[PDB]
Amino acid sequence: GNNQPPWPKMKPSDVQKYTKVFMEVDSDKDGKITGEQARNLFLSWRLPREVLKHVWELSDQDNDTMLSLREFCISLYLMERYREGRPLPTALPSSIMFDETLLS
Ligand SMILES: [Ca+2]
Repeated sequence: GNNQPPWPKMKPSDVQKYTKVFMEVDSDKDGKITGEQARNLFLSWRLPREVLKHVWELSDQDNDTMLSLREFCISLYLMERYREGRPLPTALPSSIMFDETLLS
């Protein structure tokens, strides 16, 4: 059901490590990155198109074409976890998104 295996959530240190990268990917300096920006970033990690869309699905909550700062941190989190061998959720855990690190 809504119970899913929990994850060690993003730390301020994780969010910060992602945020620096965000500045590098956000070429429009809008506070969001574009689909192209995001894909190219993830493609540099040699991620599959399947993972690419899946990470997007988990990250882009507000269903907009762009990955926002929070979402981006989520994306990279999922991506790092993916490379660690941990499978990508069918639904991004609420404890990850509603975590204080993404709130602050
Ligand atoms: Ca978004």
